[PDB]
Amino acid sequence: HHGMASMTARPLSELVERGWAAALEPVADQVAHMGQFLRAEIAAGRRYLPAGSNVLRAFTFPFDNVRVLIVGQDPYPTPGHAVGLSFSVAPDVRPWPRSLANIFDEYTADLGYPLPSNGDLTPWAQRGVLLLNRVLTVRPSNPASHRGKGWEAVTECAIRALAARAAPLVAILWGRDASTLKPMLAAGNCVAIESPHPSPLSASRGFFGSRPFSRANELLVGMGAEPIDWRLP
Repeated sequence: HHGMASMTARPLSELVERGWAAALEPVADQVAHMGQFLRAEIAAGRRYLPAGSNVLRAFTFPFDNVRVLIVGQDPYPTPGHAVGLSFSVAPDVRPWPRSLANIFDEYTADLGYPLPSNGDLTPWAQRGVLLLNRVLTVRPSNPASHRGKGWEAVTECAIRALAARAAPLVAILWGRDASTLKPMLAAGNCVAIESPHPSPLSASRGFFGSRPFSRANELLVGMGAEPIDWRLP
């Protein structure tokens, strides 16, 4: 079994991939502290999402290959939806969360691809996209309930570590909150794509028509980097 126990007891090198373990070394104490927090939650008769083994999932793909950042706020509050990658759901989830449906609509309009068969964004993560939530856990059906609990330092470290590399980075920033992250990225070889959030509350205010995927690839090519294969089955 993998989860909060490993977060408290095991070194980062045993939790995340090698590049990420080095990049996140400054928040090694904080990850341990978050394990403690989750241990305290369970003791008090509360649950958290996603599964323990998925909390740090975004950092289980090669740090050296990350070329695009997509930031979310916190995990889906619907139990079974959050899988440790921002916006992603398990391949069996139907229908997908409305935010993801909106992302996929723009995906089809921008790229001309057919609608994906399922809501699993793992291929993006396997191809160099960091699907990072700012807060990595949440109490079921209680959005933002773990905000300010200590995850912010960890995910800030991830962002700043990425920016610290010489390599080009495209940051796709959806919503007002994600926009306030620009200062974290300013020291790097980075370009931001900014739009309203794909949430139904704000998607039709400018997310649709924003074409973030083709734009990200254009910017990467311009910066001399490999584009992302955005194609989903």
